Amino acid sequence: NYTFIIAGGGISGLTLADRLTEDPRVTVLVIEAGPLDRGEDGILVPGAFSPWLYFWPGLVSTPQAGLNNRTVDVITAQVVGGGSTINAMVYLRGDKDDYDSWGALGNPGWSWNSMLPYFIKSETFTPPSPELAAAGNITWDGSIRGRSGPVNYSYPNYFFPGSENWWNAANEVGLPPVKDPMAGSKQGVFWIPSAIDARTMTRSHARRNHYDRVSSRPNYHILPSHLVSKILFRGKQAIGVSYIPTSGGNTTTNVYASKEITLAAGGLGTPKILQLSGIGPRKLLNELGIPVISDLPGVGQNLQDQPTLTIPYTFTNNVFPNTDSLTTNATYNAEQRALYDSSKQGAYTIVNSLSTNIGVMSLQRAAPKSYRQIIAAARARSASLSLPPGTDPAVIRGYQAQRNAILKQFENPNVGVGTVHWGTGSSALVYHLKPLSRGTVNIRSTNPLDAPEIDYRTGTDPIDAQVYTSLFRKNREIFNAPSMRVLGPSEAAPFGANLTTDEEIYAVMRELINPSNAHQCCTAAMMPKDMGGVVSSEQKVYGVQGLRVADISFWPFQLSGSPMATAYAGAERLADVIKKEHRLA
Ligand SMILES: Cc1cc2c(cc1C)N(C[C@H](O)[C@H](O)[C@H](O)COP(=O)(O)OP(=O)(O)OC[C@H]1O[C@@H](n3cnc4c(N)ncnc43)[C@H](O)[C@@H]1O)c1[nH]c(=O)[nH]c(=O)c1N2
Ligand SMILES: *[C@@H]1O[C@H](CO)[C@@H](O[C@@H]2O[C@H](CO)[C@@H](O)[C@H](O)[C@H]2NC(C)=O)[C@H](O)[C@H]1NC(C)=O
Ligand SMILES: *[C@@H]1O[C@H](CO)[C@@H](O)[C@H](O)[C@H]1NC(C)=O
Ligand SMILES: *[C@@H]1O[C@H](CO)[C@@H](O)[C@H](O)[C@H]1NC(C)=O
Ligand SMILES: *[C@@H]1O[C@H](CO)[C@@H](O)[C@H](O)[C@H]1NC(C)=O
Ligand SMILES: *[C@@H]1O[C@H](CO)[C@@H](O)[C@H](O)[C@H]1NC(C)=O
Ligand SMILES: *[C@@H]1O[C@H](CO)[C@@H](O)[C@H](O)[C@H]1NC(C)=O
Ligand SMILES: O=[N+]([O-])c1ccc(O)c(O)c1
Ligand SMILES: O=[N+]([O-])c1ccc(O)c(O)c1
Ligand SMILES: [Cl-]
Ligand SMILES: [Mg+2]
Ligand SMILES: [Mg+2]
Ligand code: NA
Repeated sequence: NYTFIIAGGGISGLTLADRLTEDPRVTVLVIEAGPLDRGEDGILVPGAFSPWLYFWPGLVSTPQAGLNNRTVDVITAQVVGGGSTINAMVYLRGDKDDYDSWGALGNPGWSWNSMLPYFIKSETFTPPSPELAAAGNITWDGSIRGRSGPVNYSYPNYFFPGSENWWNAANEVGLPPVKDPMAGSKQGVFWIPSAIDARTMTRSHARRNHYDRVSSRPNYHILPSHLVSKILFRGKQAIGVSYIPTSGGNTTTNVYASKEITLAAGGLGTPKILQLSGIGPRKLLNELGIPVISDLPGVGQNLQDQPTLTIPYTFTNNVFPNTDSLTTNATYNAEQRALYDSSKQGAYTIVNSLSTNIGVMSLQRAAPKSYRQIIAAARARSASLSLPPGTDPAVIRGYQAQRNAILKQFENPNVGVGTVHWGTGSSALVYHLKPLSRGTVNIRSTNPLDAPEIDYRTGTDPIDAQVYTSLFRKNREIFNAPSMRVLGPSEAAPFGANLTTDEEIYAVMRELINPSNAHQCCTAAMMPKDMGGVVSSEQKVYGVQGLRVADISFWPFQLSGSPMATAYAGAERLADVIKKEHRLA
């Protein structure tokens, strides 16, 4: 046996396994669906970024009712290190009220104040060079960035010149410099912190910082290329798991834990292990003939992501060099790669197609003249309208509680709802951080090799389009500001300056929005059971003992931010919670 078995070796699972194995008396087995990465340049080198190397195969959405019935490929990691291995390295905390809100949903011990020590513990920030900080407008608050923890983060050591035009344009249209977007607010523009190790200018993924770093430990066991197919019980006690080869061989093996089973299989993997195990909605489990261990209608409910929109541009006078120079100028690409290979300088320190700065805005900052109208529409509409009729009443109550917290965020000048970015080339990116829409992920069968049904339900809540349209218009203000007009931008078809009404704009958005930035969360939510929750404030699955959810399945709702930094910090916090209960070193 092992002391603990962890299902999924992604950000959350490896962070937890690392910390638990600090006690030599504690053995851990991490069972991970994907292989070890091979240190490929497409993983390690930012400018070579190749995320597709380790996408989970064979996942497709249902037709998306809110997006013209489009079906999309579903993107999530299948590799040791999980999303950290293949993500764009964007390393950002949420805003204070995100965590305060999770606490106010009925989770004692959850707040910005309680998370801050764990954000700090998680990481080591390496400052940029002083000349780059001065030239680039890179600022930070050293008091609230970690100095000693395992996740390395820093910045690229270069910026494209057009990033300057964009920064000044953003400032011209009400997005001011942010001193530190890690300080619990991020209203305006700032350099993107990147999960890079500055001594080599390579990715600091969880494979490295929470496994390789500590892989001399004989008590830290890993089994790549295997799937946890079921949790095993003695009565209501979780005692073990079954696992199978990911490649589908007709072999099944049982392994047992003396203390706990931890699920860390991600937003799209954790609910499937629970449902196959008899933990889930009795309607679904009864339909499939799965005996019910714990009737929890929230399992697989409440799916969220953070939609994206790519806006195409042409320019009469774009500045050289820019991100597209890497793809259209072989000489420039070769010279920048040679530069990186020699002295680790230049464009290859930036994740491919990204720039170095970004903007985040509250609803009132996006829509100063109309945000009250959006809030009124959202306040007027019954929460139940966002979910199908016959949704479990506990799931509706939890959704209503989330919705009320998000409407307070809409009123808050210090909580973000959307992002604007320009890579310096042919497209801009606009992200919707705070959707009110909610989706599902449900097993289709008892076959552990079968993909679940994944329905994002993007744009089913009509408030989302109102918010997203406002974010689009703010992006258009940046491109129209004096500092950007000198580059001669114009929106390209199917967008265009000739689309002036909300209806004209959103009709194109409905055809182009991607439901996902691979930020899937919230499908095993941490809320009271009578609110459709799956886990307690201690991340224990209701109705069974010895079973927790560590991955971002547990989140109630999305952050003003991207998930990675909080995925690390939340697993740092859970490690301490488990150590305290079991009196570990
Ligand atoms: C391409 C891409 C791009 C981005 C991002 C993701 C991806 C895929 N993200 C999102 C972020 O990386 C993600 O939200 C976190 O990795 C989630 O961490 P978890 O621990 O919840 O799951 P994570 O996905 O890290 O790990 C879950 C693991 O479980 C495994 N698994 C699933 N089912 C299993 C089973 N039954 N048995 C065994 N193993 C199983 C999977 O193979 C996977 O490795 C991101 N975030 C951000 O902040 N900045 C960014 O730049 C980006 N960009
Ligand atoms: C990545 O973070 C780690 C953790 O803070 C840094 O590791 C320290 O590195 C210094 C110098 O090599 C050592 O003196 C310390 O003993 C290390 N501390 C730990 C606890 O490992 C590492 O330096 C970081 N990377 C960069 C670029 O700073
Ligand atoms: C999507 O499909 C449904 C039937 O499943 C249909 O009623 C609806 O009109 C379609 N939506 C669009 C935008 O075509
Ligand atoms: C930095 O900010 C200053 C002051 O607004 C501005 O003049 C300058 O162009 C900015 N540079 C970059 C690279 O953002
Ligand atoms: C797997 O092996 C068992 C035991 O031999 C057998 O009964 C079953 O048919 C096999 N299943 C498949 C999918 O081949
Ligand atoms: C291509 O890049 C090189 C190397 O930086 C530069 O000298 C040249 O002018 C570029 N060519 C074009 C057409 O931009
Ligand atoms: C509107 O502009 C778009 C984008 O350039 C172009 O496709 C289209 O021809 C324009 N529409 C009309 C009516 O000219
Ligand atoms: O969710 N998606 O659709 C994504 C997210 C990130 C990616 O790099 C990608 O190629 C697709
Ligand atoms: O700046 N932010 O807050 C961001 C940046 C990137 C993201 O993908 C995100 O979801 C939020
Ligand atoms: Cl491997
Ligand atoms: Mg220095
Ligand atoms: Mg300055
Ligand atoms: Na430098």
